[PDB]
Amino acid sequence: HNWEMNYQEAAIYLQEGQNNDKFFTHPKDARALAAYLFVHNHFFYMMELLTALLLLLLSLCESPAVPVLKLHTYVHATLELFALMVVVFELCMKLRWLGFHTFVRHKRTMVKTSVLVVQFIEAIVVLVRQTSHVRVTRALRCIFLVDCRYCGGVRRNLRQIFQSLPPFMDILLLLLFFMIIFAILGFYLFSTNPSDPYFSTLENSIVNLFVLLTTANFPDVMMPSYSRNPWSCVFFIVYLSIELYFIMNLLLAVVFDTFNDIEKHKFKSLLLHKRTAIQHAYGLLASQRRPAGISYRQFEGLMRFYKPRMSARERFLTFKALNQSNTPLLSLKDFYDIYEVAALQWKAKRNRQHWFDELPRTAFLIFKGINILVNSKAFQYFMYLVVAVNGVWILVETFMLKGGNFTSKHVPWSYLVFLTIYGVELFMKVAGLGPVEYLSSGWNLFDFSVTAFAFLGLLALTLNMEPFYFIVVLRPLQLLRLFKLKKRYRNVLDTMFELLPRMASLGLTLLTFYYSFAIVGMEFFNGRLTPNCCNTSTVADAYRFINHTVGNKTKVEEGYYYLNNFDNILNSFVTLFELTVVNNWYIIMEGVTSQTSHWSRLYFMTFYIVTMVVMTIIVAFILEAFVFRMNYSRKSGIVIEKEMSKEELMAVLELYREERGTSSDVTRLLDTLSQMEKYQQNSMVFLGRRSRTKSDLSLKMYQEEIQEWYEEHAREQEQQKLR
Amino acid sequence: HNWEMNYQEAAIYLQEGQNNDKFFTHPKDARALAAYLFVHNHFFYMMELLTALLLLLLSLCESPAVPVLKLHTYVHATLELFALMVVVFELCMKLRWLGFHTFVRHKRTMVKTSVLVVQFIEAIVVLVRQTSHVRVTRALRCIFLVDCRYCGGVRRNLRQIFQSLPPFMDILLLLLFFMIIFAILGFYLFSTNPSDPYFSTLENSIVNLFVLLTTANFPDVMMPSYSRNPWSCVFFIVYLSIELYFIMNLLLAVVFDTFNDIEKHKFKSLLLHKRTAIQHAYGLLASQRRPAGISYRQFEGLMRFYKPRMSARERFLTFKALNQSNTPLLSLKDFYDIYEVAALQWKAKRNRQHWFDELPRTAFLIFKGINILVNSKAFQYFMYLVVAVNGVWILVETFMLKGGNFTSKHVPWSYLVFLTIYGVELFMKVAGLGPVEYLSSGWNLFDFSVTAFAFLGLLALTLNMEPFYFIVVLRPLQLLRLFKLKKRYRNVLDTMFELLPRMASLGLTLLTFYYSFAIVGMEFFNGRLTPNCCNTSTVADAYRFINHTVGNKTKVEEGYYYLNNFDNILNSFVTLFELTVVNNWYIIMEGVTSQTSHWSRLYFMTFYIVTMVVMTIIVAFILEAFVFRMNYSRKSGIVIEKEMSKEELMAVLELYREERGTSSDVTRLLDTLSQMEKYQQNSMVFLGRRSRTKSDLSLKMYQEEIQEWYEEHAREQEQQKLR
Ligand SMILES: CCCCCCCC(=O)OC[C@H](COP(=O)(O)O[C@@H]1[C@H](O)[C@H](OP(=O)(O)O)[C@@H](O)[C@H](OP(=O)(O)O)[C@H]1O)OC(=O)CCCCCCC
Ligand SMILES: CCCCCCCC(=O)OC[C@H](COP(=O)(O)O[C@@H]1[C@H](O)[C@H](OP(=O)(O)O)[C@@H](O)[C@H](OP(=O)(O)O)[C@H]1O)OC(=O)CCCCCCC
Ligand SMILES: *[C@@H]1O[C@H](CO)[C@@H](O[C@@H]2O[C@H](CO)[C@@H](O)[C@H](O)[C@H]2NC(C)=O)[C@H](O)[C@H]1NC(C)=O
Ligand SMILES: *[C@@H]1O[C@H](CO)[C@@H](O[C@@H]2O[C@H](CO)[C@@H](O)[C@H](O)[C@H]2NC(C)=O)[C@H](O)[C@H]1NC(C)=O
Ligand SMILES: *[C@@H]1O[C@H](CO)[C@@H](O)[C@H](O)[C@H]1NC(C)=O
Ligand SMILES: *[C@@H]1O[C@H](CO)[C@@H](O)[C@H](O)[C@H]1NC(C)=O
Repeated sequence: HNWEMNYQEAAIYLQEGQNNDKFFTHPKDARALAAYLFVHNHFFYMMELLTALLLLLLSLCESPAVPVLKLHTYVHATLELFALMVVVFELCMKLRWLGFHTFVRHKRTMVKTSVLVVQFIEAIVVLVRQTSHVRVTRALRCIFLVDCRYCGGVRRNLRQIFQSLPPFMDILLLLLFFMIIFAILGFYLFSTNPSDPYFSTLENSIVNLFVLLTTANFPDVMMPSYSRNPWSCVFFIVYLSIELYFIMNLLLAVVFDTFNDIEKHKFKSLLLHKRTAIQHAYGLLASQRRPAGISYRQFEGLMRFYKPRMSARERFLTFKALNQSNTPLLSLKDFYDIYEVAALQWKAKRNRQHWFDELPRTAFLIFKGINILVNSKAFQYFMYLVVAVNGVWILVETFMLKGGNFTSKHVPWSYLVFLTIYGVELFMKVAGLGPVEYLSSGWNLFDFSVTAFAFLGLLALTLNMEPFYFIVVLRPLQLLRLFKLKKRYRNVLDTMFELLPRMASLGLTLLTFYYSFAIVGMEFFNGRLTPNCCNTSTVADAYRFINHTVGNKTKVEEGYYYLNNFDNILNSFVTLFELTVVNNWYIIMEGVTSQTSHWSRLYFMTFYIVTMVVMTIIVAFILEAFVFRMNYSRKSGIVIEKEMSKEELMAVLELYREERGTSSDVTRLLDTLSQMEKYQQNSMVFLGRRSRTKSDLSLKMYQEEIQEWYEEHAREQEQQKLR
Repeated sequence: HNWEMNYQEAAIYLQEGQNNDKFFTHPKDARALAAYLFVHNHFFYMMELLTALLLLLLSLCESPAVPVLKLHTYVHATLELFALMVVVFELCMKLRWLGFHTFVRHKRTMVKTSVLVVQFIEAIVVLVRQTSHVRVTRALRCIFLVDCRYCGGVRRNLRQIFQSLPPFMDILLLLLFFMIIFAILGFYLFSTNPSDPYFSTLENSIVNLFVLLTTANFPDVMMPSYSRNPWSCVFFIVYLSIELYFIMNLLLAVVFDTFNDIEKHKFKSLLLHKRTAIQHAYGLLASQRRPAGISYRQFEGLMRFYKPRMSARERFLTFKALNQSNTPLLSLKDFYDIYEVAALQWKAKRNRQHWFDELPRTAFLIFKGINILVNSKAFQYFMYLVVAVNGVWILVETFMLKGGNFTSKHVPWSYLVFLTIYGVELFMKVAGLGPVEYLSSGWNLFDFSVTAFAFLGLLALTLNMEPFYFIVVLRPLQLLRLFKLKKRYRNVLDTMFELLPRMASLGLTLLTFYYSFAIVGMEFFNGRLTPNCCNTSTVADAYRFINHTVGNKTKVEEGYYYLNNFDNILNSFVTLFELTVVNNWYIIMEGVTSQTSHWSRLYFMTFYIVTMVVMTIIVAFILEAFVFRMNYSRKSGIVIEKEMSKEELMAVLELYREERGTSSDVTRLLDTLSQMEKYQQNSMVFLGRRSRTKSDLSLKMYQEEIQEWYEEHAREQEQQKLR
């Protein structure tokens, strides 16, 4: 009962190194062991995520409501109380695992408890008083989704944005200084003209030069001055040159470069925190004998507690992939690579087909015939020729019918001809190659998806479900097969499906900024923007709704900007998307400040600066990884190839018979005894594979400075171990 | 007469290495020597620049004319003929220096000759027919300003933009594909509504989605669809996410990264071309004796032909700065650094003041008193306190008079008080420190400039020149002294005045693109945009001019976009500046295509793509140098310090007395004999200094990969010298 506890403890060191969890709270007794095992399941993590996500989606039914998803007050009050009681349960369990003095000194959980208390109080107050009072405190509910376990990549990306901020504030102050001094000069220089609303007072000049900084009103702010004297253009050319190009691009460059340094040091601390965890494990399950290493028995002991649900054959394969020195041990120089070998799935190599050992003759020659045709290199060039003729046919047919062919109910017979060609090619390729060897490649999956989508649209249209005619409209997506002919598109699309979870983990951070601004925007600008209001401002042309009664036609004209409300969480989300895309944001701004005070100008200006810093950091960081991996693809997942013999299995099998483990492991090794006998051979070659994570790109980016990190790390450990 | 020709030839090798000129055309005979000396003066270079710049400014008087600078047809025809005859003179002289077979095989001069012939022909045709016909061929006159000698940094920056182009065209084709396929889907999906002009035909959908790619009409193109069904926002969110953010930022990232690689290889070829020039010079004027090096006599021979107008004292100082091994020779390892030592100016070190050896007592104690006060560290903190009180006074005074104080004729007496403080501080600092030691620093130059500017505005206002009141309006530029208190602003402003010629050399390339587009735009869209036209389009609201006659006021309302003409070269320059700043470009586009055909849509789309690639490359390249030199300034011109003794001057003086050179050199060395005797010392310490060029930043950027370049270069030379 000793070595199994060493195995459990060493697997805890590896999980605790993976999840970036501090080594002071490593469990020693059985009480802290059971608490650690109670918290770190996948049930508890999914309970955190479902509770937090239900709370954010509970904001969809509260007091500014989508009118069909509206509940009464006591219903969503008690749902809010129930979800907060689940959060109390989770903080009690983490308080059970960690100590009290470790719990209090961790700042994120303490802020989470204070937000928990305030949300609990106003939930009870809304439950008693029967009416929702203000509810601005909802905007702090992003901390329940950030502080979970699956959203670590969101939490770190927010923290590094707020840590990139002190170089931003300095040059921002340099920006606002020149903006004010050109507002003073502009007020003196252009206010005597009675024919402009722009430079009339001081706040009109300061607001209009802040909007001109975003270039949202550039010709319109210059024209009443440019009509009087044509030398008034010098003011705006000098202003845009100094302020926009030089200073604002200097601002974004400085913020992004401190963001890269902060990420580089965060990745450094993550590698070094993994490395000490491996060193504690090797300290725990070494031999302490005349050889210094790890035997196969202890490595079996790691893999039966770290990464369970794993075959004994796969376990032996990972051991031989870690050996690398051909002695029956593991040194630290070869045990420093657990995380990148224990994460790969092992497959055998079989050269037979999946339709030949089952059927007899005279269809055996058929499936041989289809395999020869589908792997002939003339069938491929023929199919590219079919795609090219299809595209030229579509283009000439749009020049014939003047683009009017995309409105009729009548399916062209040419569409039926090409759909039969891609269909027959789909059956011949999926049968002559095998459906396992068909869904392997991504392009075959794309062609199957598009062609089966077009059969669905064709069948639904002959079923007279006319809203499914847009599938018939999307014909030229079949021309997207033609892009694998060029090399650079293969690089772009492979990198696009490699960097996809990282892009989702950054879009979620941008959605957190939208969520807090949308809740403040709902509770203060709820019922202001109506049709045909704001007629005392300069934006009366845009909030208008005029009927006419010529004939019996009741033709209406309207300016449509009364639809950018803050009535719901959904109308406010599409409004904040219209403010991220920078154009015409001053119209929504000055409509709201026509109805409310001027401090709502302060709202929209703050949202502009926040969304611009966040958007440049997200786009630049993703595209730096994107360009690096394309150029690396022109410098040259990963595939390892190892093998075993039957002589290397005689040592393995009697150990499982002697130690008396489970039964499925033993019978698995009996099955590979049979598979060695059927082919009449001893040495059998296996094949390992795993998909690229973001840490592999981060190792290839910073490759020239990693050994320096490990040397400085070992020196720091010698400072602690000499003391 | 032998060694002087070796000196002349070696100085030609160093000039030919500096100017990036090929070594096949090195002159051998006296004929090619006199031709090389006739071409490479500073008179010939300034003749090239003045001819080309007069030709581009001759386009200001031609047939679309600024109406006050308008000439007749024969006057500017003969000016065009005279300037082209000067260009014929220059090509005849370069044909005199280079061979014929070298002249023909150089592509830039051959294109320059063909443009010379065509411009010569249509100049004669305009001179005969008395009316200007079309004159689109003017747009190729940028090649006369690019192909000169002072505009090498413009020529290289244009060439690398056109060499960055094949990765651009590929992803641009990927952009236009998804734009068309969403135009087909959008035409099907939103055309049945009678209340929108956007998706009505096919060309309206393709044009409006190309404009939506620039985000110039984003809310307005969505709103008539978003009013019908609110789920129509999914189309535009998916379109902007895939097309704008991902693909367009991928486009700009790929173009900028190939631009950096092209610049890296161009800088590599420039260093290696300098290095072979130094190797030819060391081959030419070595000893060929028992020591292998360069004596002082031959190094005097270089400096009397390379870098003339140089003292013999400065010549000896550069030799001792090149020695670095304390033997009377120069090896190649210390002669590889000519260009960075021969470019620095040498000064002595003197600790006396400039107002003490002239005046007697009782004012000697006065100027001592002002020096002690101006260097006291309490006078400085006092002056910062004066600036801070001045700024708080300005802010509170704008809150008092509601910003209305910037309109009155009355000068505030507070302005007179602070102006007397800065004036007295200016005289006390410029007298207590010395005007040579006052104009050294940049901030003192700034404070002198601002304060003397304010005396000029005050004196002109008491002279009742009321248009000089804007100097009184620009009070808060005196608050810009307060920014040297923080470290990061000192870094930003020092880097801004270091990277300034490079920024001018990139703005000139952007002006060449404006020039060619402005000439095509003048000759095809001359008299189209009038007041109150284009009333059949959707932009009738913007080209309008309506009078009213209420009372006797004749108040007018107008839409002002008829002022963005193409009538002149100046109206077209401010119009193209309004198209670089992206906002509201489709209004100018659809006004022009209301008057002309649809191929002018093809004009404005091409100009958008060109100006976007050029603007991102310019901004990103400058800001990469900017951030690198700020972070390098937190890692740690250049200053060298060498000395000589009188014993080291006894060797120098008798060589100039024996060889019998000039007289001013000998008398200069007699003057430093006197300056050594007056202080009663032998060793005297001198001080060298030069300002940072762009090649020093380029050496510090690529520092980790330069020795690899020199090794590969030496291997290439051994491949040629073994054969
Ligand atoms: C406006 C907020 C600006 C925040 C900008 C400052 C952000 C900031 O530096 O974190 C410092 C701490 C939070 O820091 P905190 O997150 O509590 O603690 C860190 C995490 O534990 C991190 O784990 P993961 O990141 O999950 O992997 C760990 O690696 C770090 O250890 P290390 O140092 O050895 O690397 C810890 O220092 O304190 C707060 O920030 C409280 C936040 C309360 C929020 C209040 C308002 C909602
Ligand atoms: C639309 C034009 C696109 C141009 C994009 C291609 C530009 C391009 O690659 O240069 C190739 C040559 C010009 O090349 P060209 O300039 O004539 O010749 C180069 C220069 O002499 C350069 O000196 P500097 O640049 O002054 O320092 C030198 O270093 C290079 O030698 P190296 O290789 O050993 O380094 C030469 O190859 O040919 C043309 O380009 C003719 C241009 C006529 C313009 C016609 C229309 C106005
Ligand atoms: C601008 O809109 C306001 C609505 O807030 C208009 O005020 C109303 O005018 C009508 C008749 O003109 C009156 O019957 C209402 O009582 C007014 N409402 C209020 C709250 O006073 C105003 O007339 C409009 N101004 C225009 C069109 O110039
Ligand atoms: C649109 O503009 C055209 C100008 O091209 C106007 O046509 C002119 O109309 C006036 C009187 O309506 C006639 O005297 C002119 O002879 C017309 N010009 C031409 C060239 O025929 C037209 O009226 C305008 N339409 C509007 C304002 O609805
Ligand atoms: C316009 O007419 C509709 C009915 O056709 C009516 O409901 C609406 O209130 C009218 N809008 C006005 C008068 O502003
Ligand atoms: C408007 O009135 C001015 C005179 O004040 C006149 O010159 C101009 O032509 C008028 N514009 C019209 C009638 O469109």
